[PDB]
Order: sequence, then structure tokens, then C-alpha cells
Amino acid sequence: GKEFWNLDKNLQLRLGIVFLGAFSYGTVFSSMTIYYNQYLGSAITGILLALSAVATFVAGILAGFFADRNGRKPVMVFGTIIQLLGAALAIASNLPGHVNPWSTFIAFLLISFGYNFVITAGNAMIIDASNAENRKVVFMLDYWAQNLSVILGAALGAWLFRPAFEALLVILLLTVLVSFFLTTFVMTETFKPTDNIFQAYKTVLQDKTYMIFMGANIATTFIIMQFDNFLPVHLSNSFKTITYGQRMLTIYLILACVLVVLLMTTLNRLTKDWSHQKGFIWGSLFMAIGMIFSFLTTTFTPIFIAGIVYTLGEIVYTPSVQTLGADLMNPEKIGSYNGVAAIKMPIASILAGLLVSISPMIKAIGVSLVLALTEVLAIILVLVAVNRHQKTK
Ligand SMILES: CCCCCCCCCCCCCC(=O)OC[C@H](COP(=O)([O-])O)OC(=O)CCCCCCCCCCCCC
Ligand SMILES: CCCCCCCCCCCCO[C@H]1O[C@H](CO)[C@@H](O[C@H]2O[C@H](CO)[C@@H](O)[C@H](O)[C@H]2O)[C@H](O)[C@H]1O
Ligand SMILES: CCOc1ccc(-c2nc3ccc(-c4nc5ccc(N6CCN(C)CC6)cc5[nH]4)cc3[nH]2)cc1
Repeated sequence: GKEFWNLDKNLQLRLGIVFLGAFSYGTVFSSMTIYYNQYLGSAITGILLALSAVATFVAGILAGFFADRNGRKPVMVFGTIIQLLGAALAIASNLPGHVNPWSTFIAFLLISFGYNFVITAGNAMIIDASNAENRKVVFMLDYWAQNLSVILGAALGAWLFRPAFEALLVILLLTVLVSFFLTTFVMTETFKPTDNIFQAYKTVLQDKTYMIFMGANIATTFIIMQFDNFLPVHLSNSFKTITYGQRMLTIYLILACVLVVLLMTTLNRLTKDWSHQKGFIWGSLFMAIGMIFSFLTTTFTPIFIAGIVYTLGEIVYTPSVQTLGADLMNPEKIGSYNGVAAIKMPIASILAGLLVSISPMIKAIGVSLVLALTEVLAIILVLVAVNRHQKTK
């Protein structure tokens, strides 16, 4: 909190923008599958969400490059303009009595795209206006702001999603505006280069030390991808109802976000002068242990505790990995590096989903072995990467 007021103006805007972004995500985007399922098929909803994910990954790659090629600010400003167009069109597509789902999909496809521009470039900018001393503070403040805001979003969302959709859309447009003005007027450019998209990425992919870290990061973000692919299947398939797996899985998310909001500062106090190599390993250890405990148990009391363990790990892990990457990052090609960092979520997700296809054969005990084993791999790759980088001092 006190740290926030002593930061660079640009970084403060970054926190503001992500706050608003996450809030609006919570309220509207969390419940968009409900919307799509209602108006379109579940075959359609699945195809739609697949396209949006591919769309946003491509947004991230383009934003990463253009953040390096031109400045960070133009890209960010472009993103907000895209968002305005999407938000306005989504408002006009959801008029009561004249609700157009397909139009709303396209509008939301725009908003997601526009948002990842502001995110991808914003990440590059975080590195630009940060020094090695305050970098971790920024990353955690970022991470904290998002969690608190997704909760506030979720609360308002539940109350008004079904009754007053348009109200949220109006609010979404208004948050986009706030963010747009901020990005245009208040924000100052942080990077001046001294290009070819393939050549821009070829260099980052040729960075073996970063690529190793990327592989480690994919394995630790693979554990997070559990909520997306194997925690629901587990609970829906075999959760003992207490006077409802999908309802329990929902609790877990709420619990975790609440725990981050509350224990951020506290757990940070204990980890204040830890190495990033350490934080990654302790975080990625508790995260794997928490998931394994959840997978092997089907009762409320153990799962709830198991969830507490995972969140302990996630809180430490998140800022530590985010700083480690920045240190391994080339100062001239930060944008391209953040672009490459987009691949961690789809790959970690695809593998977790692919793993879930074989879930019935191997079962919970079998699944956990694969998690533990891949987490051990993450530890190996982080040490390899940190070691190689340490030389470059
Ligand atoms: C309803 C089932 C789905 C049908 C297939 C839609 C998929 C195609 C992609 C989108 C094409 C535009 C359709 C549309 O209405 O969306 C945009 C928006 C909303 O119109 P409204 O909500 O004000 O009636 O209006 C605008 O922004 C553009 C309006 C001006 C030009 C006419 C274009 C068609 C408008 C819809 C038809 C007229 C309704 C009275
Ligand atoms: C004032 C204090 C308030 C404290 C908590 C308030 C919570 C208010 C609403 C919480 C809603 C939590 O859960 C509700 O949104 C979640 C966010 O995507 C959904 O979670 C859904 O999207 C997630 C994102 O990838 C997926 O991993 C889940 O598998 C999917 O089910 C839940 O399925 C939905 O039921
Ligand atoms: C063909 C292309 O296929 C693709 C497939 C998937 C994705 C994809 N992109 C994603 C981005 C984010 C997430 C995601 N899922 C999460 C589940 C939980 C959490 N939280 C964060 C908050 N803490 C407190 C609890 C855990 C974060 C999460 N982030 C999943 C995602 N899946 C992209 C392309």
C-alpha cells in the first residue's frame, strides 16, 4: 500500500489499468459462457471460446513485437481504441428485445484483443520503469490488485449479470474510457528502440537460457492449468456432496483469491529477501503439493486445507517467476520476450487438457505422479536457467 504511493507515475497507471481491467473481467467475462450457452449451442460456445483464445494469443504476439518496433504507449493506446469499439458495439448488440449474441461475440473478441495489447505492452513497460530492487514489489502489487478487483467484479457480477446485463456493459465501456484517457493523456512513453517480426522472434527463441526458463515456467503454470482441465473433472466425477463438485470448485477459486488479498503482505514479509530461484521452487512446491492433496482427497475439510497450501505456494511463486523472467530478458527486446511468454498459458493448458483425456485410465493417484514428476522437471529447468544467467553478472 505505502509502496504504491512511492512508485513512478507510469507504473501507478499500470496498476490502475489492470485493476479496472480485472474488475470488468470479473463482472462480465466470468459469466460469458452462461450467456453464450443460453443463446448459442454448447458446440458453438466451445468453438467460440477456442477462437477467442487463439485471437488473444495472436494479439499478444503482435503487441509484443510492435511494443519493441514502435513505442509501448502507441500499442497501448491502440489497444484501448479497439476496446472502446468492442465495448460500444457489445452495448448496442445487447439491447433488450433486440439481443444479438453473434454480434456480441465479435464485440467481445475485439475487447479481449484490445485488452491483451494493453497487457502485453504494459508488461514490457513494467520492466522499463522498474529497477531490480522494486521490480518484485510492482509484480506483487499488480498480482494483488487483480485478485482484489476480480472479487469485487464477481460480487457486482452475480447481482446484475442475469437482471441487468447492459448495466455491466455500460460500466465496461466507462472503465475502457477511464483507461483510454489515462493511457493517452497521463501516460508517458517508456521505451525508445535503437524491424522484421520473424527476425524479432527468432532472436528470443535462440535465447537458450530464457527458453529453458520458459520450459520451467510452462511446467509451473501447468499446475495452475489444473483448475481449467482436471480439478472440475475430479470434483464433478467424484466429489462427496456436503449439505456438488462444480459448486465446491467455485468455492476453491473464491477461497484462493481471498487468501491472496489477505496474506500477500504477510507472506511477503517472510519472503522479503528470498532469491527468485528460491521463491519459484517454494511456490511451485506448495502449488504442486496443494493440487496433489486435492486430487487424492474427496472430502471438504482436506480439500479446503489443500487449497490453502496451494494458495501459499502461488502467492510466493507468482512475483518470483515474473521477476526472474525480467532479469533473463534482453533490455532492447523486452516486448518480443513478453510476446514469447504468451505461449506458456496455451501449451500448459493443452498439455493439462491432453493429460485429462487419459485421466480415467491412470486415475487420481496416477495423475498426481505426472504432476509431481513434471514439477520436479520445473525445479531442474529453473536451476539450469538461473545457473547459466548467473554467469552473465
Ligand atoms: C439476430 C441473429 C443473428 C444474425 C446474424 C448476425 C451476425 C453478423 C455479424 C453482425 C452484423 C450486424 C448485426 C447487428 O444487429 O449487430 C450490430 C448492431 C446491433 O443492432 P441493434 O441491436 O441496434 O438492432 O448494429 C450495428 O452496429 C449496425 C447496424 C447498421 C447496419 C445494418 C446491419 C444489420 C443490423 C441488424 C438488422 C436490423 C435490425 C433492426
Ligand atoms: C465481498 C466478498 C466477496 C467474496 C467472493 C464473492 C464471489 C462472487 C461470485 C464468485 C463466482 C465464482 O465462480 C463463478 O465464476 C468463476 C470464474 O470464472 C467460474 O469458474 C469458471 O471459469 C474458470 C476460469 O478458468 C474455470 O477455471 C472454471 O472451471 C469455470 O467453472 C465459476 O464456474 C463460476 O461459478
Ligand atoms: C488452440 C488454442 O488453445 C488455447 C487453450 C487455452 C488457452 C488459455 N489461455 C489462458 C489464460 C489464462 C488461464 C487461466 N486459468 C486459470 C485458473 C485459475 C487461476 N487462478 C488465479 C487466481 N488465483 C487466486 C487462483 C488461480 C488463473 C488462471 N488463468 C487459462 C488459459 N487457457 C489459450 C489457447
